[PDB]
Amino acid sequence: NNNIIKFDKARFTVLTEHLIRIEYSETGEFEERMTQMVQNREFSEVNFDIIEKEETIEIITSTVHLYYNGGEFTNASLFADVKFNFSVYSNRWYFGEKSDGNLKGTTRTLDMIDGECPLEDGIMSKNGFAVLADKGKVLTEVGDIAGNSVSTIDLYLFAYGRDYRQALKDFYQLTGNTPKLPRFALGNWWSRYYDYSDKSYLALMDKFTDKKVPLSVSVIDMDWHKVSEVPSRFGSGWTGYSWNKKLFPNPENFIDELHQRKLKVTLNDHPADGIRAFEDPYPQVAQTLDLNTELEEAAKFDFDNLKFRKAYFEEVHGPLEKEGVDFWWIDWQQGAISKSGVDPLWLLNHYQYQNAQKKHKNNIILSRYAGPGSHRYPLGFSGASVISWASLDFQPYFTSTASNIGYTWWSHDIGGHMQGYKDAELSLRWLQFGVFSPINRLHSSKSEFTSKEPWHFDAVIEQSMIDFLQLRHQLIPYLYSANLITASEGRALVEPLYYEYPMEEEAYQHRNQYLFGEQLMVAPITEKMNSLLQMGSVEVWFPEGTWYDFFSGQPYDGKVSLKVYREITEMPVFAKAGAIIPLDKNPLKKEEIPSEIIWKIFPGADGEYLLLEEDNETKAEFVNGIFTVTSKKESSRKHTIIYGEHEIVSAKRGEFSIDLNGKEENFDWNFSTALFRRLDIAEISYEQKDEILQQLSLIEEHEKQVAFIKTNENQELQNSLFELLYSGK
Amino acid sequence: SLRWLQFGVFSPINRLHSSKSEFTSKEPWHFDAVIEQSMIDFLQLRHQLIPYLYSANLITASEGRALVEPLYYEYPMEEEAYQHRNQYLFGEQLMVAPITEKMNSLLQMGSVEVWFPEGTWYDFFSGQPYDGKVSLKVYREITEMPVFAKAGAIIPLDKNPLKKEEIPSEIIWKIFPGADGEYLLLEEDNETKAEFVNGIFTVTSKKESSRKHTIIYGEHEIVSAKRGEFSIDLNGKEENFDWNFSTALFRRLDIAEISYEQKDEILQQLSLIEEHEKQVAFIKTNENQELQNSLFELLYSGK
Amino acid sequence: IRAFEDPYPQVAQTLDLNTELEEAAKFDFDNLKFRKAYFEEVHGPLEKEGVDFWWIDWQQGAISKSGVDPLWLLNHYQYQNAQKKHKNNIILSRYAGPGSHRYPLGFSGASVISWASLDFQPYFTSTASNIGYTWWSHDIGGHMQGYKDAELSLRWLQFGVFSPINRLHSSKSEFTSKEPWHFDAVIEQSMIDFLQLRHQLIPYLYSANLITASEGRALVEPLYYEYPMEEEAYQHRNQYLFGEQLMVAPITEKMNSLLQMGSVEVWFPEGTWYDFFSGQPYDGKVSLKVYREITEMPVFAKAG
Ligand SMILES: *[C@]1(O[C@@H]2[C@@H](O)[C@@H](O)O[C@H](CO)[C@H]2O)O[C@H](CO)[C@@H](O)[C@H](O[C@H]2O[C@H](CO)[C@@H](O)[C@H](O)[C@H]2O)[C@H]1O
Ligand SMILES: *[C@]1(O[C@@H]2[C@@H](O)[C@@H](O)O[C@H](CO)[C@H]2O)O[C@H](CO)[C@@H](O)[C@H](O[C@H]2O[C@H](CO)[C@@H](O)[C@H](O)[C@H]2O)[C@H]1O
Ligand SMILES: *[C@]1(O[C@@H]2[C@@H](O)[C@@H](O)O[C@H](CO)[C@H]2O)O[C@H](CO)[C@@H](O)[C@H](O[C@H]2O[C@H](CO)[C@@H](O)[C@H](O)[C@H]2O)[C@H]1O
Repeated sequence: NNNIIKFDKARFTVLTEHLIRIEYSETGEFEERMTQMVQNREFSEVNFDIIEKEETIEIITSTVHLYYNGGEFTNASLFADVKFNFSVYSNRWYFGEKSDGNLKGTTRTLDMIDGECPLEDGIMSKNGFAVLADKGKVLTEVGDIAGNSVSTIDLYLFAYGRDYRQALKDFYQLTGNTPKLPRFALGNWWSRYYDYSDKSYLALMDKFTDKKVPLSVSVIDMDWHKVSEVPSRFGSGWTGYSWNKKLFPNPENFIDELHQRKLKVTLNDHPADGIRAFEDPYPQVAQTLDLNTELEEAAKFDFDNLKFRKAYFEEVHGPLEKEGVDFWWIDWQQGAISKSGVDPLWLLNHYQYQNAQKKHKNNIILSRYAGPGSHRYPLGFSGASVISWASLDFQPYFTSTASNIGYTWWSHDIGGHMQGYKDAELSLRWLQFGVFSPINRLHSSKSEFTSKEPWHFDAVIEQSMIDFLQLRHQLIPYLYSANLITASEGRALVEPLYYEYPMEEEAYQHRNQYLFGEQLMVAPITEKMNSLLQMGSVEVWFPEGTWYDFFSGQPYDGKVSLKVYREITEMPVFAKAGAIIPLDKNPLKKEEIPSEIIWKIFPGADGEYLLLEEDNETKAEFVNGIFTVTSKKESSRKHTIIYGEHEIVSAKRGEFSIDLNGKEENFDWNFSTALFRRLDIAEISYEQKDEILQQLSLIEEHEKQVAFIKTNENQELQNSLFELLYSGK
Repeated sequence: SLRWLQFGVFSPINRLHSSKSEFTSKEPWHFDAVIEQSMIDFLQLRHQLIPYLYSANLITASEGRALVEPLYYEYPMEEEAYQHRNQYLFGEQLMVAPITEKMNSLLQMGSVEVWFPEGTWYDFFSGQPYDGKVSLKVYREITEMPVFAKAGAIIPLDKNPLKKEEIPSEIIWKIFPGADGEYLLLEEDNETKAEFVNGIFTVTSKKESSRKHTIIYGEHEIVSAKRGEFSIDLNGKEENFDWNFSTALFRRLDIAEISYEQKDEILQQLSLIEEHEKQVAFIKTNENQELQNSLFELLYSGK
Repeated sequence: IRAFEDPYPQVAQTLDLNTELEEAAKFDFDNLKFRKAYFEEVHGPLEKEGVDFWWIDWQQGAISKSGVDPLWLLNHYQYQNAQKKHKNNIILSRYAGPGSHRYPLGFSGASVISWASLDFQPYFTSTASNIGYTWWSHDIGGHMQGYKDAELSLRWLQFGVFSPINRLHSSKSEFTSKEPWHFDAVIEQSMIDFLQLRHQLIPYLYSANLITASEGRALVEPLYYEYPMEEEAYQHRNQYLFGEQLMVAPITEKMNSLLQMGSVEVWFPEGTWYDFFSGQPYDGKVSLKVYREITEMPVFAKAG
């Protein structure tokens, strides 16, 4: 109440020094209930100043002057000056107007998108302020829609400057934290829009095992249910709740077989045509909803309706869950229309996520983005992207930017969904990105030609895809720990560079570069390789410090912007001196938590990593060359230590300390080996290869080696050779 | 026309000539004020070089050494001495790399790939330094010619090139710091030896004369119109030319027909970034490939 | 006027601001007391130090309580206030809608430095006479961004000299000074020649100025003012009358390097015309492409 100020028909709540709620009420009553967006307005007390006159009020915090001159809210009556100098004259908010600087957020879907699409604003701005309008309905205490707010205007002014992480934390305090994901969500998912039988689906799952590809999730797409068998008088077979008995004669037994293989099972649900008279559950639903069965009255989709929702969860989903379905893929594409004015997609995500908690702890959905606050209902499902280099090139930027509206669990169709064109290299680059994305779900539309099975491709592509898919399971400990940090501390797994480096202009100029947890920096390659080099490339910004390629140990002295080149089988991922990354030593081994962890240490600085698990916390410390591992609880877990290049300790039990000061710090990576490899794969003249190898071996002074490559007629070859020289300086 | 005259001035004979056209006169004042002034400057330079040329002439006649030598006369075992067709030695003290291609309009500069042999080299005109051995693309405005001298080079010049007199009444001794050197000025009726040994410059002649000697050590005139034989210690005198990275960088960016936003960013980043390797990494990202090469020349000279 | 400013103590006293909370005197040109404090206590001391007139450089939008554009409030009240200390005083400010010609001079602002911007500007300038706004001052040579071309700078200055106002200006770049001696000796000498010509034209300009004020005739007229029934008077966008004695066809395209000359298609009305500079004659009526070296500008005068 000390942090609440009324003036004329407005109410101002100073939630933090940098977050002010702004309300208008014609009725003099202001809204206390939660909304679709807002779950909590309880914040600790803060200091601020007021200048209140007859006709005007000014609220003053450490970061903003908010002015209200009375009357209806207009661009003239309600406005704010930030106490920052990030811009020369973009430091003022005017009610109902847009200002420059917004770093954007996300959008509902990538359905039908070939490359870039427009995004909605987020809460982050380079100029230090953003306004988030609450246009949603009020909730009841139990979380049903209650109707219109009595605050007919309800806004949140964010004035955090470039303290982006704190803005996001306080956003999560206002809108509710992201829930914890279950560990199974972080493994590889198999999905394909393909009319598998029980037999061919299990045969494929057993082929994954034979091929050494680990999976956590078995998606079954819409051909699980009747499609062509639906009489046309009912409409299409898009919506379905009845097994196709030719393909799945015993569904519970088939799901039992996936459960024996330690897979979680989800089915595609297209809800929009509801429960029509041909469906297996229709007799029960018709009885519950008092439908006219002799006129074959449909139970039309109506998620505003309590009785419909109950029948949907209990009598439609319920029997399928009893057969063993673990969680729901809500695949909604039929618009934003409802009686209530609430988006049916929001109603589905809110009510289905809540219903999923009844049968499994920390359960998920898979569904499209439903607006600010819908991060409460993971996972995000971006949908039917066009298969193209342009779509891949948009996706890292899309994924990191989404953290700016707190939606940090986007699952993209890895390799793209539909249409587009075949290029095995595009498929491989997309999988590299997916492995370093929130969720790694392989999926494809209905084409005989778009399977994401590694063995679809040639032996080189296949082996690389298998390697990356195994790496995803090696990363599950790191991902799961980051997941618990999202849930408990409001930190995104994927951060734009500018979260960590807000004052570095280069942190705003590398759209596809991101931080992946706290220990890794990713620069995916999203452009087709230069055939003369047989290598793809990306311009990488290296912050201040010593950086190592995560895979090769190639070093880079920051701060620098440097074009980096990789073969199609290799991905630019970097770790700082002192980085500690845990890996599952046994990624193929079915076990709910790893029996063995590899501690991968990057020499040259102190470091620390906290491994959060379901029932433990394990701290790895690297201080003055001493590596120490301690846990809250004891276990039989065996620890492996890799210090730079070399395995130091193999499968050691319990807590321990070891001195690595007397151990080889340097990786093997060396200029001459790397130079020989780049020249050898290049589709260039042998006389050019001979001369470059000879001259770069003979010329001793680094500045003269660089002068020699500066004369090369191949401009991209110059850049590739320059990367090696820079790493070898 | 201007590039051709630059070459002619550093060729065996500088004879302006043209066929029967009302439009092909080689008079400097045929052209605009910029071209005219540059042509006049080069034509005066030719007469400043007559002492050096005449001495080389007597060396051709008496010792069978050409004034103009291919690089491979001096550097027969260096493959790069066979790969710079238009580069040559001009007497024993100067190495010439004429520009013979129309300028890049985006840079407002012409260029030539120069092979610098082992040693420290200076632009004869600007004092811009180059560490050999290296092959390096060099850029010059249309009024400037790539001519280079080694540390220790001594070049005599006529101080009064316009003055009608059968032999110069005044010689400028132009000394390039950083090494010992020597030059023998052969004339019709004299020989004058200039020696630069452990920072001591000595001038002696076979016969005495009223000739007045001027000494330019790098940048600075040390002695003005001094008669007779003499010695002077230059160890306590400023060795360094004025030429500097920042002034040269500003000039190249300023004449360039490129975006002002690119000029602003290059000047700001190259001033801010302290480590030479990171200044080179910054220019390596430039979308203008020839601008990269021009900036790289400045960075290489400023290393 | 924020709390760090030299005039803030006086403004705070006049407007009863809370100085211990560092309350800003926010810009509010709807407010009589704010306007008075702005003219008397903010501008006033600077005028006492010798400032002759105000460059109002407003780019922060059209929002006010009253629904009056703050730019209109600034131009109306500042032009009126400028008359207090000097006779026939001016401002320099952006266009504020029909009638704002009452508050000269016009300030067109932050043009991109390009051939495209120069090529628009003569047309822009003459067309403005159609809403009576006849004193546009453009940044001569362009304001910001864009690209370097000494010939573009020289052609822009040629136009400026035959425009309502010849104000050299440039944004914050070490590389965009409009000083003639920034350029080579040929460009420098031509720029100096054109800048001296502007002062030679001041008698003609000042006389035209009094004709604008007393008879409502623009200095710069589209061709179709004089030749309303000639279709060619609507087909030469950048050609204009400059007072009553001169017709201008600026060159606004980079020269053809094979000719070492720029060009413009000129419509010559009925009559005998002379190049103002060379005396080259032209028999009207004809449309004729004319060529000039970068140092020369197409300006024409009739017999008599
Ligand atoms: C794609 O699906 C179409 C079908 O609509 C139908 O026409 O058969 C086609 C094959 O011959 C098939 O390509 O296009 C539609 C319209 O854009 C999308 O709605 C489909 O995506 C969604 O549904 C799929 C099936 O459940 C699912 O795999 C996707 O993840 C959904 O986004 C798309 O596959
Ligand atoms: C050039 O001379 C021709 C003349 O032959 C004659 O036809 O008049 C022409 C002008 O309308 C003129 O261009 O071509 C010939 C044939 O190739 C050359 O022999 C001339 O060069 C020589 O003679 C010139 C006159 O003495 C002299 O200046 C040159 O140095 C000579 O090589 C050439 O000018
Ligand atoms: C230009 O000014 C920007 C500044 O805003 C700041 O970012 O510094 C830059 C240089 O590093 C500089 O280029 O761009 C802005 C935004 O478009 C304009 O508002 C500026 O023009 C106005 O202000 C100038 C300074 O008073 C003035 O010279 C112009 O006449 C004004 O239009 C522009 O220069």
